[PDB]
Amino acid sequence: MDPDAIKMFVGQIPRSWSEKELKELFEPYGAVYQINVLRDRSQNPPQSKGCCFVTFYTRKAALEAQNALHNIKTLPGMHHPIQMKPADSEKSNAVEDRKLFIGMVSKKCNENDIRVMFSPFGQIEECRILRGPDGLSRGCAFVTFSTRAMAQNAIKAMHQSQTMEGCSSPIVVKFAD
DNA sequence: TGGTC
Ligand SMILES: [Mg+2]
Repeated sequence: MDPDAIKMFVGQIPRSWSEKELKELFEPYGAVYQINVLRDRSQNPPQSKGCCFVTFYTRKAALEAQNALHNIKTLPGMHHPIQMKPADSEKSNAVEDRKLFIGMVSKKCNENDIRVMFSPFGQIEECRILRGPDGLSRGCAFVTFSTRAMAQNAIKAMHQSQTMEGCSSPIVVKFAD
């Protein structure tokens, strides 16, 4: 398979189908490397959970199949069309693993001051000062970078690097809970 | 109030 191939998750497959029927469904869109039905072994006999993974050899074939099938094609006996999307095992750079909690921020700071402070470390895609139900700043912020490496460099360079106005302790910079 | 969506 190509180094950029995508394993795809496919839902709304008839439980009666196996890899044999799925091979006939998918191969017209491109060469298929692997098909695996997700199975339930909780009792005897085991059964299909009604979904599968398909890995095309090429990324282009995976994307064309997804474009052609997802919410388009209804398989026999089904009441809803195929759902098709990249498999969760393909996720690599999750937002939660590149989001920082910034603590001990001056209650005066706004999202723009934080961006100015953390911009040197990479592309910021989200920045929020945290506010309670009264609307008052809670003295902390969330900063999401585009990659985890950016977030880690910000931690090493900024954690306890200074104490802001009105704060009892130096700024805290850590991966968010 | 050292406060994590
Ligand atoms: Mg408090």
